[PDB]
Amino acid sequence: PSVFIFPPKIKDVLMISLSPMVTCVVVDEDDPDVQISWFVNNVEVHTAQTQTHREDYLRVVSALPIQHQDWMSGKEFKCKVNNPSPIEKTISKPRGPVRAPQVYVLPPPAEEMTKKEFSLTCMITGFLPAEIAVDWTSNGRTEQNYKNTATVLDSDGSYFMYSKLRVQKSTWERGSLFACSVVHEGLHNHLTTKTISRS
Amino acid sequence: GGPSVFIFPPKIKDVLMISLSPMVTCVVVDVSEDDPDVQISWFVNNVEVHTAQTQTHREDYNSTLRVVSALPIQHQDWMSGKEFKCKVNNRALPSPIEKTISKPRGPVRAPQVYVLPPPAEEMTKKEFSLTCMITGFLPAEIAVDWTSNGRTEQNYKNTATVLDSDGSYFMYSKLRVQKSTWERGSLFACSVVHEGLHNHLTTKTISR
Ligand SMILES: *[C@@H]1O[C@H](CO[C@H]2O[C@@H](C)[C@@H](O)[C@@H](O)[C@@H]2O)[C@@H](O[C@@H]2O[C@H](CO)[C@@H](O[C@@H]3O[C@H](CO[C@H]4O[C@H](CO)[C@@H](O)[C@H](O)[C@@H]4O[C@@H]4O[C@H](CO)[C@@H](O[C@@H]5O[C@H](CO)[C@H](O)[C@H](O)[C@H]5O)[C@H](O)[C@H]4NC(C)=O)[C@@H](O)[C@H](O[C@H]4O[C@H](CO)[C@@H](O)[C@H](O)[C@@H]4O)[C@@H]3O)[C@H](O)[C@H]2NC(C)=O)[C@H](O)[C@H]1NC(C)=O
Repeated sequence: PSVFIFPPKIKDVLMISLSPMVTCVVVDEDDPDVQISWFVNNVEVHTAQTQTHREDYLRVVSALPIQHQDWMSGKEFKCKVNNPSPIEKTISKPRGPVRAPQVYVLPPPAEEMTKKEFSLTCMITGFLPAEIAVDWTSNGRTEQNYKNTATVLDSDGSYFMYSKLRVQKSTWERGSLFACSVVHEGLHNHLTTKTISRS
Repeated sequence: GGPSVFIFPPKIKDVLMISLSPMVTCVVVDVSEDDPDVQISWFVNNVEVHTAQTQTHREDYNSTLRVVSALPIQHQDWMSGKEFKCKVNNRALPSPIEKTISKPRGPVRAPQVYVLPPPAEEMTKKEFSLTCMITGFLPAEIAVDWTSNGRTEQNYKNTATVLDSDGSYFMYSKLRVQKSTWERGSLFACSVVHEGLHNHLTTKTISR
């Protein structure tokens, strides 16, 4: 077989209310006896959840809940898998500079406020490292009809991205406050928002 | 461990703008110094064509040769879904390697394009960002660039395209503008080339 190790979501590690996880997905019915051991800076940990997946097209999935600060301070996380000789797989957050994002919600054209539904754009600029989470709300309630671009390497070595939220011309005209909510390690309490409305 | 072959499409800009020269390219990598003679043959809907420019390059990173064959093509032979095949011959190969490419069959839909002024809150800076917002297009291939007074600008960055919830694609391009340029009233244009657009082109301008 061959294994792939994935990082926690950056929003989960920066938000103490959330549950970050390191995930080990191992590729390759014959035998379903495969043990997955886990290590943080080479000390074995026994708290992972593993559930099995027989694929018809196997892959087993083991998720290690992690301490937020272990990821942030750069520890690695390793998964050793068993079922030849066993496969190792490591992962960590590398060290480097931090620059806070600048966040801007852009007013939409008028010709768009005409349509039954139109897009609000949030522009996020000047940040390092590139990992970032961007989502939206409406009157403080979680909103989901948005899409983010991938981050792009800008000329000064920082990153930028945009987020686009779809809105109902009816919800806008009733005075709903829309906000772009951005989570990044360079921000106060790891979060910042920008608001726009009809108003 | 012997030669391998990659085929590449024309730039979308070069097939959509009749004045430019699109090409289909076949690249052979890991050609040995001991067997440098590579014959590439080219077929358009399985009829052989003989006009490809084929040259060899020495690749110093790892002591290999690279053979690049660029077939110039008709803009409409790409747009109408003709198949372009390269066939590569070399004495290190048991039998020829063949690669085929074509413009895939699928939907067409023009992008909505808006250029947006800088954020109110960026106007305390030495430089500002203009945003070209490009929405609702199929297929995903697109070219986007900028100009100031017809000079091409180079200080812009495009995001990759993103699959939207309706199945179309969107993208943004951000241009950096010096405060003084913006203030003296220079005209900034976002130009977008897509097969959906009447005359394959739209250009949106902004200033003030
Ligand atoms: C010996 O060394 C060779 C040097 O390699 C470099 O590799 C790095 C690791 C560094 O060490 C660097 O210093 C080295 O110089 C090495 O050759 C490479 O080997 C690879 C094969 O193992 C091969 O990988 C494939 O690349 C495909 C993409 O290729 C393009 O993108 C790269 C940049 O990412 C670029 O470097 C290449 O030259 C290709 O660039 C494109 O070229 C086309 C054709 O010219 C351009 O299109 C034309 O453009 C003109 C004008 O310029 C007109 O527009 C015309 O009409 C067009 O036709 C195009 O613009 C250009 N793109 C870019 C971005 O520049 C991948 O597609 C491919 O992956 C596919 O397939 C694999 C497997 O089949 C799958 O795994 C993938 O999922 C995917 O489906 C794969 O990655 C490299 O391209 C090749 N590089 C070069 C320079 O030749 C060699 O292997 C080494 N050998 C040994 C034994 O070690």
